[PDB]
Amino acid sequence: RAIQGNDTREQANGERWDGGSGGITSPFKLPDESPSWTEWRLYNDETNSNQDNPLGFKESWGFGKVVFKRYLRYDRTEASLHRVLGSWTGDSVNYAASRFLGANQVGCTYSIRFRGVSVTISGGSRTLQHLCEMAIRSKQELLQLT
Amino acid sequence: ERAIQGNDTREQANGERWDGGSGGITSPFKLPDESPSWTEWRLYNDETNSNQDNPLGFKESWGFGKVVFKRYLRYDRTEASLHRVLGSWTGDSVNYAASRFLGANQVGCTYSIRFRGVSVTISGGSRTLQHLCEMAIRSKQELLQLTP
RNA sequence: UCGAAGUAUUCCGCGUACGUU
RNA sequence: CGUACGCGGAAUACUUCGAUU
Repeated sequence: RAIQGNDTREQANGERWDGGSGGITSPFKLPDESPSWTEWRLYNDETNSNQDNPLGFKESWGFGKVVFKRYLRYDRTEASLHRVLGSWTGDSVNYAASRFLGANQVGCTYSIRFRGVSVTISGGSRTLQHLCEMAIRSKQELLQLT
Repeated sequence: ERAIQGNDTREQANGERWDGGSGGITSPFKLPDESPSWTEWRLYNDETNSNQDNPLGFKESWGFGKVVFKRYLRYDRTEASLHRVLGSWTGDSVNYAASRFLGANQVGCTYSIRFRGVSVTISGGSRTLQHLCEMAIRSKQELLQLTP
């Protein structure tokens, strides 16, 4: 009850809005770099503002009703790819997940949105091992498709 | 419209899983449904008594707005059985079916597949369908090419 | 991009009931 | 596996509103 409580998802939602550390444990190893409204609006320079070359991608990790979110900037380059692929890993997710799972199994989700295409991997807490190994390949592909 | 009963076309698309069909409703899938019966499913869970290994098949769906199609195909993780299930739908079969329920105003399109208690879903506006396909067809490949 | 409200869907988890039409 | 609801979430599409003078 304490775990999975609304008192913890609120902190997981607010965890996004910190520099390199928020009061609780997070699955991500990189900071959120979400753009301000103005920096996004000014993202109507020479193109449409959402379809072809966006400023980044949005990814989410959920363990039950405990959801973490991140916006990372992806310059469509191999160097920037290697940078965003390390936003999370098997150990970071399980470590975080161990802090909100146990007892009765719940629903876990990883979601990623890029170029108007959303990809979501969903399964039970006991399949978290298989979700991660699939979330990494799905993510790697979504970011290398043209 | 859709028309004129907007929900009746959704009603036929769900029945397409069972009938031919039937009908005349164009489907995005090229393979018939292979859903096991209740008994056949009760007994398949008795050889290697378990809950997610081995599975008799997988479940996949295509949604164009509220017009949803669904298939359950048998899959034994052999190369011969992988090439077939990969033929469940091609890029043209989905675009062909998509052209039948999509207009000018963009709607929500989805592809889903559940295998070994793992569900993968590809969602986006109907204007990115061509992109959902390339991303969905191979996302279907990796899900069926893994091990416990 | 952030937040909130609504509408139409999709998906996962848990629980209940009914099943070779 | 199929069907119907219940609960808790996630994702997408569309609409509206708000966002350092």
